Amino acid sequence: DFVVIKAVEDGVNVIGLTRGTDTRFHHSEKLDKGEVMICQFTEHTSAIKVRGEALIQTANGEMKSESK
Amino acid sequence: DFVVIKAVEDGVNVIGLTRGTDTRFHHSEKLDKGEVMICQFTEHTSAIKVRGEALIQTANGEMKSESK
Amino acid sequence: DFVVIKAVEDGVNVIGLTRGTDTRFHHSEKLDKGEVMICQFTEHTSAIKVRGEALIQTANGEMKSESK
Amino acid sequence: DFVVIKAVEDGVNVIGLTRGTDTRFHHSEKLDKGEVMICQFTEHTSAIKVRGEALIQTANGEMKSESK
Amino acid sequence: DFVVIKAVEDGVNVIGLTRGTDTRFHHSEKLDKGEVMICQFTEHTSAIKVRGEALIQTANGEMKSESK
Amino acid sequence: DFVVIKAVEDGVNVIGLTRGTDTRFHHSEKLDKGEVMICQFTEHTSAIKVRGEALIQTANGEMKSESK
Amino acid sequence: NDFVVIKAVEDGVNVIGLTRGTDTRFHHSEKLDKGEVMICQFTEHTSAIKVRGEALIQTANGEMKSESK
Amino acid sequence: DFVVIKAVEDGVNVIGLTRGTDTRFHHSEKLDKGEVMICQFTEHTSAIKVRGEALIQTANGEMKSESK
Amino acid sequence: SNDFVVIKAVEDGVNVIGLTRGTDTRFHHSEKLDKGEVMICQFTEHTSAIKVRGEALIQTANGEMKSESK
Amino acid sequence: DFVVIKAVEDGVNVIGLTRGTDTRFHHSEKLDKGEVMICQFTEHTSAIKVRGEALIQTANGEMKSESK
Amino acid sequence: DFVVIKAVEDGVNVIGLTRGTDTRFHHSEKLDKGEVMICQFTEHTSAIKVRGEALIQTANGEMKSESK
Ligand SMILES: N[C@@H](Cc1c[nH]c2ccccc12)C(=O)O
Ligand SMILES: N[C@@H](Cc1c[nH]c2ccccc12)C(=O)O
Ligand SMILES: N[C@@H](Cc1c[nH]c2ccccc12)C(=O)O
Ligand SMILES: N[C@@H](Cc1c[nH]c2ccccc12)C(=O)O
Ligand SMILES: N[C@@H](Cc1c[nH]c2ccccc12)C(=O)O
Ligand SMILES: N[C@@H](Cc1c[nH]c2ccccc12)C(=O)O
Ligand SMILES: N[C@@H](Cc1c[nH]c2ccccc12)C(=O)O
Ligand SMILES: N[C@@H](Cc1c[nH]c2ccccc12)C(=O)O
Ligand SMILES: N[C@@H](Cc1c[nH]c2ccccc12)C(=O)O
Ligand SMILES: N[C@@H](Cc1c[nH]c2ccccc12)C(=O)O
Ligand SMILES: N[C@@H](Cc1c[nH]c2ccccc12)C(=O)O
Repeated sequence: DFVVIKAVEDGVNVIGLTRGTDTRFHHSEKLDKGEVMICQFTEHTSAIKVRGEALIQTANGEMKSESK
Repeated sequence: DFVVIKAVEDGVNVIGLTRGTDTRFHHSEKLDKGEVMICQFTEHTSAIKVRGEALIQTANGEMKSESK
Repeated sequence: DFVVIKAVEDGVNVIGLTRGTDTRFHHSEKLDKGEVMICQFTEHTSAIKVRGEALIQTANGEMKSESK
Repeated sequence: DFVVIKAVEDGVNVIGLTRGTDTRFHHSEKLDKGEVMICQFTEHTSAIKVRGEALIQTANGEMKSESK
Repeated sequence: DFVVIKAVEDGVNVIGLTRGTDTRFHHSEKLDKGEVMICQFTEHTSAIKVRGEALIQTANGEMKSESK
Repeated sequence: DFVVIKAVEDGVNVIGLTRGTDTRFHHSEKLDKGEVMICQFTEHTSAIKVRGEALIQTANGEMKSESK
Repeated sequence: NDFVVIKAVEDGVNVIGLTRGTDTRFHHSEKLDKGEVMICQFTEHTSAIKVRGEALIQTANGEMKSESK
Repeated sequence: DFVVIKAVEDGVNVIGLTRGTDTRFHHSEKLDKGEVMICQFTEHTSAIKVRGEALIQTANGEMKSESK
Repeated sequence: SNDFVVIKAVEDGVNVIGLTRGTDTRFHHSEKLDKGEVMICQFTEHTSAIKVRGEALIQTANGEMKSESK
Repeated sequence: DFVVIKAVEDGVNVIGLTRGTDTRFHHSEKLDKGEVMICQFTEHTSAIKVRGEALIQTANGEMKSESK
Repeated sequence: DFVVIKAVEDGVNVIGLTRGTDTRFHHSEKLDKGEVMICQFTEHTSAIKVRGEALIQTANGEMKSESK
């Protein structure tokens, strides 16, 4: 399973959270206005956090996030 | 199987429950207004609880969380 | 294979019965009004009982549970 | 797979029958009005029986069991 | 795969036939009016026979067994 | 995969043919009017023949046979 | 392993099975009389099926008919 | 996967092609008007060719072949 | 579930070419199809790419396609 | 999965990129007006580049490339 | 799983982020206007980033990227 993320505005952050007993930030990808990121769930990433104004697509539909 | 969760307002709390014989929360991710989280059921998480005002998506359809 | 449970009122319990020759209650997750709980069937949970008023989602459609 | 059972009246019984060369009632889960039970077919259970007024959801469709 | 059976009238027989070289009924399960039986194909049951007035659901459609 | 067979009148025979090098009948299941049979293909049965007036359902739809 | 449904609309329908392997040849012909229905699988021994006679045929790939001769 | 081939006329040829480094026909099944042939791809058959006026069916839909 | 291709030759002179799987890529066989003949073939341990020349009707799980000659 | 590429003009090139740590072209297949190439992702090809004017069909829909 | 990317502007940038504990780009493939790149997630690429104006296709539908 993967998630699609389009940055509608500057400052969007695609954060990865560690898989396992411990849960913490292990990476944050900065997406500029109009950039798109397609990312999977991996051995290392069992959860993903999105901040900023962005369009999101998953196998389970579409979603929106806003800044501030 | 993954769950998508949108924080409609501040105070949304995404909680993970341990897999196996015992059942406790091992993690709580708090989302601010607009932040989106996408998490899987995993080796360590077999049940998930959503607290606060949130939009929720699973393979089984959409659902809304209510705070208080 | 998961079940989604939104509690329509306070005092809602999501009970888990054990897998194996024996069938007994091993845990009860209390849900306050508006709280949503997504949970799986597991090596330890092979059946689930929902007591109280709530909205239920499975791959096999939707169901509602009434309080006493 | 799994079967969803919603007791529409008090005294709805959900019996588990043993898998294997022997066929026996190995457990009886009593359901009262409103309560909902989602249960699987397992190593130990290959056939399920339902007595009482209840709503039933499987993959093959919906079904109803009468009381008396 | 599983078969959903609901007895329309009393004394319905759900007959399991043996998997393997030979073919005899290893079991007969009586369902009373309004009761519902859900049973799988198993290591021991490769054929099932319904005798009496009952409603039948499988993945391949719906069918009715008749009294006399 | 399995076959569903309803006897439209007395004298319906569900015949199983041996899987493997040989091809002979190893069992005939006599179905009376109104009865329903649900059989799989198996390590012992790789071909099934129906004789008499019956309604049949498979994952490929429905089909009827006529007697005499 | 997909199967084939066959109903004989008339008398003298043959359901032939051809051997699986490097050699291809008939190993069995099942006679179906009018109205009879046969449902057969593809097996270790049978990789090809031949239908002779007027019959109705059902596979995962749709419906088909056959005529005598 | 399997092919379904119906001869619309006499002179229909169902040709089997060899799996492996080499590619040549190892069998030619001759079909007369009205006859139907269903055949799989196999350890020995990784391609099939149809000659003659025939009606063909595959998972990718239908197709007619013309003789000459 | 090992995918396959369906190819019907609209006119004569149709070639169904098979390219090799592995480090290298070359034609290891060309099947000539003539007007009206149909060919269904799989990708395999030896065939991972297929090139079609001439005028034909093509069918795959991803839809339909036509090819022209010249 | 696999890709269908239909050359709409002369000078169509279908390029395969290497799978593994290193990413580089390992082949380029020319296509002339009218020709159709059908190709798989493989052990050696994990990325595919299409240059020129062509029609493209994937499991994720159609797409048209242009030349110049 | 694979991603389809058509460039609507010269110098489009398709970036592959490394699979594993560390997340950095191991490759940047350029696409000029009209060119199409079809690529997979691999043992080495667990996340993809698109920079520049382009059409993007995935199993989860369509998405556009904008440059600047
Ligand atoms: N190196 C990361 C790449 C990754 C995938 N999904 C992500 C989500 C957020 C941040 C990084 C990622 C991994 O393989 O796990
Ligand atoms: N470390 C947790 C991360 C996690 C995934 N899904 C979750 C849901 C809620 C809380 C934490 C999580 C895990 O891999 O299991
Ligand atoms: N620790 C429990 C968590 C659980 C999953 N599903 C449930 C249903 C009810 C109660 C608890 C649960 C388990 O892994 O099985
Ligand atoms: N311990 C039983 C619980 C069970 C599952 N499904 C059931 C249906 C009816 C009664 C009991 C059950 C089991 O794992 O098999
Ligand atoms: N012990 C039997 C119980 C059973 C399952 N499905 C059935 C259908 C009919 C009769 C009995 C059964 C079995 O596991 O096979
Ligand atoms: N003993 C038989 C039972 C059976 C299954 N399907 C059938 C069809 C016809 C006759 C018998 C059967 C078997 O396991 O193979
Ligand atoms: N003994 C045969 C039964 C069979 C299956 N499919 C058939 C088609 C035609 C004739 C016989 C059959 C076999 O296993 O192969
Ligand atoms: N022995 C051949 C029979 C066969 C199957 N499919 C075919 C298609 C064409 C010709 C022959 C065949 C094989 O298994 O491969
Ligand atoms: N012997 C070839 C047969 C083949 C299958 N598909 C093809 C496409 C083109 C040419 C030959 C073929 C192979 O197994 O690979
Ligand atoms: N030898 C190459 C053939 C190939 C398959 N798909 C392709 C796409 C483009 C170029 C070449 C190819 C391979 O096995 O991988
Ligand atoms: N060698 C790379 C090729 C690749 C696949 N998908 C990509 C996406 C972007 C950049 C490169 C790639 C790999 O297999 O992973």
